[PDB]
Amino acid sequence: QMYHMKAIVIAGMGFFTDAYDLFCISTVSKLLGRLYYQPDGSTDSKPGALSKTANNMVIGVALVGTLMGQLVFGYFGDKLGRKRVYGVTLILMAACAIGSGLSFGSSRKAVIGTLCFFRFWLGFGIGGDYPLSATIMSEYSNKKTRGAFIAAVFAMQGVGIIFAGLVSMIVSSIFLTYNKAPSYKGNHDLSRQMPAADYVWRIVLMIGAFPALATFYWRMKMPMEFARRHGLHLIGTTTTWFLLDIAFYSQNLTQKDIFPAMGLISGAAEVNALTEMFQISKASFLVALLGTFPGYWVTVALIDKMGRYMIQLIGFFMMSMFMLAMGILYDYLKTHHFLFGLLYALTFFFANFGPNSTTFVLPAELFPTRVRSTCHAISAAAGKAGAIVAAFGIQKLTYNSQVKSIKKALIILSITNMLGFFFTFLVPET
Amino acid sequence: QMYHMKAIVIAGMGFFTDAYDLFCISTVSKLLGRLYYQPDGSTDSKPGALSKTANNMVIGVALVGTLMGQLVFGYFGDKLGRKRVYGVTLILMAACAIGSGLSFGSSRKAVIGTLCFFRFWLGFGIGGDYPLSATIMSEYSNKKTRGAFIAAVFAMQGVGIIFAGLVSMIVSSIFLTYNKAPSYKGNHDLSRQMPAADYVWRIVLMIGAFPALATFYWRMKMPLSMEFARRHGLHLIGTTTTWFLLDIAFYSQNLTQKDIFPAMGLISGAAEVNALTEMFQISKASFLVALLGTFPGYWVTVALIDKMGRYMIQLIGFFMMSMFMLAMGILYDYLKTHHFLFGLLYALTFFFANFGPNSTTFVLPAELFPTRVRSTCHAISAAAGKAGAIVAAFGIQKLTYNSQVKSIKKALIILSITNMLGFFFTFLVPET
Repeated sequence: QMYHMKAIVIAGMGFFTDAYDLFCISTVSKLLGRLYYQPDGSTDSKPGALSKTANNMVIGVALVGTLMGQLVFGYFGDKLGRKRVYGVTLILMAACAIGSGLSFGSSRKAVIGTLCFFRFWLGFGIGGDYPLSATIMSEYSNKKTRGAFIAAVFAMQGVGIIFAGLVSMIVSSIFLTYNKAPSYKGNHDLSRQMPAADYVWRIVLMIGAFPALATFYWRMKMPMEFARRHGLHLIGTTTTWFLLDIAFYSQNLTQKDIFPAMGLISGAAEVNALTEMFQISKASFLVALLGTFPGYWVTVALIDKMGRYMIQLIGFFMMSMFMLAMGILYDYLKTHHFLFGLLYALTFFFANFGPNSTTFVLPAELFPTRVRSTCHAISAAAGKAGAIVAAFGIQKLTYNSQVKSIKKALIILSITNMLGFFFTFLVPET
Repeated sequence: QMYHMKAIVIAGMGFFTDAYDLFCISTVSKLLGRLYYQPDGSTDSKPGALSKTANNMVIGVALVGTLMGQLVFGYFGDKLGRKRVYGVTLILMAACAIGSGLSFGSSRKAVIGTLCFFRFWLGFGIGGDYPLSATIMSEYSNKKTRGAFIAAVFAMQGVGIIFAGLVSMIVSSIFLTYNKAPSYKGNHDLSRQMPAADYVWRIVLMIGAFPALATFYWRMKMPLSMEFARRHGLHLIGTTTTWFLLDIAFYSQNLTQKDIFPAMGLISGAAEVNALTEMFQISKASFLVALLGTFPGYWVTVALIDKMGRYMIQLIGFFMMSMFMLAMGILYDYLKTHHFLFGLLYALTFFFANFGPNSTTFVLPAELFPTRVRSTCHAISAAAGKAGAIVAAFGIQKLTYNSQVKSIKKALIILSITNMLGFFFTFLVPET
C-alpha cells in the first residue's frame, strides 16, 4: 500500500531538500557568467563566463558553510533541543534560499558578493540540520535489519537531483517561448537577453524555499583505550567516506564541463543564453533519471541477499574501472556520442548501487554507544572535507583548461576510486 | 532611579519601532528619484524625482498594509494568543525591513516593485501589533491616574523620529567624505554619485531590522445593539472623527516635511546640490525640528496631564493647531523672506501637535466604551485613524508634492479647516 510510501517520503524530505539546494547551483552558473561577465562588444573568444576564483568560490561556499555549521551545531549545540535546532536550521535554509535571489546592488561584484554571502549561510543551515539525525536508524534500522529503511529513505536524494533539472528546464522553456534572440554567432549583444534572463536564475534559486517550509511543517508536528582497540576502524570509515564524496560531488558538479567537450551539448559560442541552460538541464535530467534513479531501487532489494561488504566492494571496483576506461578512450569517445551516454550513466548507476547507500550504516552496527557520536561526527566531517576538496580541487583541472587537463582529472578520479577500493577492505560485516 | 525609564523604554519599544519604520521613508524619497529616474544628459530643469503615482504608492502602501493587517489580526486573529501574534508580527517586521534593502533586479521598475512589496507586509506587521497593548495596560486603567505611565510610553514616537533623522544624518555624512562631486549645475552626470549612493539608502532602510529584534528579545521573556448605539453612539462618532482628524493632520505635517522646507528657505534649491548632501540637509532640518519642537511636547504633557485634565488640553491643542497653521497659510508671502520665525512657527505647530491631542486620543476610548463592547469600539476607532493616515498619505500629499505655490496654499488652508472642524467636534466628549 501507499502508507509505506508516505512514511518513506516523510522521512526523506530532508534528503530531498538538501540534494535540491546543493545541486541546483550547477545549472545557473553559466547564465551568471554570461550575464555579469560578458561586456558589450570586443569579441575575441567564447562568451564570457565566471573566472576560476569566482566560479570555485560560488560552487564551494555552500560546502564550506556546511562544514563550519555542522561542526558548531554538533560540538556546541547539544544543550538546546531537537525541536529548537530543527526550527532554527529549517528557517535559516528557507530565509537564505529566498535571499539568494535578491541583490544588494547592480554591479557584478555586489551581486556575486550577496550570492556568496547568502549561499554561505544556506550551507550553514544545511550542515547544521544533520538531515536524518541518527535517531530513526538507532531505531528499527540499527536493531533488526537495515534492509528497506536506509536505502528507501535515501532514494529521495535522487528525486531532488531530478527535480532540480526539472524546474530549471520548466523555467527556461517557459521564458524561452517569448524570448527569441540570435545565437552568439549572430548579434552579440542580443544573445544575452539581459532584460529577461536576469529573472530566470533568481526564480530557480528561490523555488527552493518551498521544500524547507514543507519539511518544517511535516517535522514540527511529529513528537582512548576503546579507540585503540578499534584502531584502524576509524581511519577505514573516514577514508571510505572521503574517497566516495570526492568522486560523487566531482561527477555531479563537473557535469556542465564534460558534456560540452564530449558531444551532447553543442559548442558554447553557438547557442543562446537561455536555451543553452535548457539543454544542460535536459542532459542532467536524463542522466539523473536513467542513471542515478534506478540505483536506489536496485540497492533496496539486495541489502540482505548480497549483504553490505561485497556490494560496496564491487561498486568501488566498477567505479574505478569505468572511470579509467572513459579516461583512456577519450579520443575514440570524442567522435561517438552514443555510448558516451551509457559510459557516463553506469558510473552513476554503480555509485548509487555501491557505497552511496552504504557509508552511513557503516558507523552503525559498530562503534558502541560510549563514543559512537564522536566517530559518526568525525566520519561526517571527513566526508564534508572530501566534498570541499571536490569543489575546490579537481574543479580547477576540469573547469575551462584544455584536453590534457580533463584527461588528467579523470586519471586522479580513477586513482582515488581504486584507492578507496583498496581501503574498504579493513571493514568486515558480521 | 533607572527603573522608571527602564520600564518606560521597555514598554515604548514598539512605538519607537513603528515610528522609525513609518517615518524613515521620507528621507530617502529624493535619493530614489535622483538615482533611478534621472537619465544621463538632457538637463532641462531640476533633477528628476519620482512620479506622483509612484511617490504616493511608496509613501502610502505601508499605511494601507497597516490597515489591512489590523483588520485581519483583529476580526480573524483572536484564536492564537498574545505570544503567537507577537512573534509572527515581530518576525515579519524584521524580515520585511531586511528585504526592503535588497532588489530583485537592476531596472527601476523591478526595484520599485520590490520596495513596495516589502513595505506592504512591513505595514501589515506594524498594523497587526497594537504596540502599547491597551488590554494588558487596560487592567491598570480601570481607576487610577492616567498620566505618567501612558504619557511617557507615548514619548517614544519623538525619539524614534529623532533617531531616524540621526541615522540618515550619520550615514550621509560618512558617505560624503569619500565621494565629492560637483552640483547639478555643474557636471550633471557626476552629481548622481551612482556607485556610492546606491548603497546609502539601502543601509538606512535595513538598519531598522535591529529594533524589531530588540523588541522581540524584550517581549519574548515577559509572561452592537440599539441601546448602546443610541446612548453612546454620539460618543462613538466623536472618537472616530477626532482620531481621523488627528491622524490626517499629524501624518500630513510629518510626511510633507521634504516639500515644505525646500520651498521655504532653510535647505537650498533642488538643482544646485548633489544627491547625498541634499539628503544631509533634509535630515539635519528634520532632526532639529523633531528635537527642539516635537520632543518637549510629551514631557510638557506628562507634567500637567492631571493638573488640568484631558479635555481642556485637547481643546486648546486643536485650537492652536488651527490658529498657527492658518497664520502660516495667510502670512506665507510676508514670511517668504525670513526663515527664523518660519522655523519657530513650525516648531510651535509640532509642539502643540504632540501637546494636546496626541496623548488624549489614545486613552480616550478606554475610559468610555464599557467592557461589554469595548473591543469593537476601540477597533473601529483605530480603523478610522488608519483611514485618516491613508487619506493624509494619498490626499493632501497630491497637492503638496509638486505644487504651484497655489497648491501648497490650498493644502495649508484645507489642513487648517480640518483642524478647526476637529476642534468643533471635540466638544462632544466631556471629562469625569
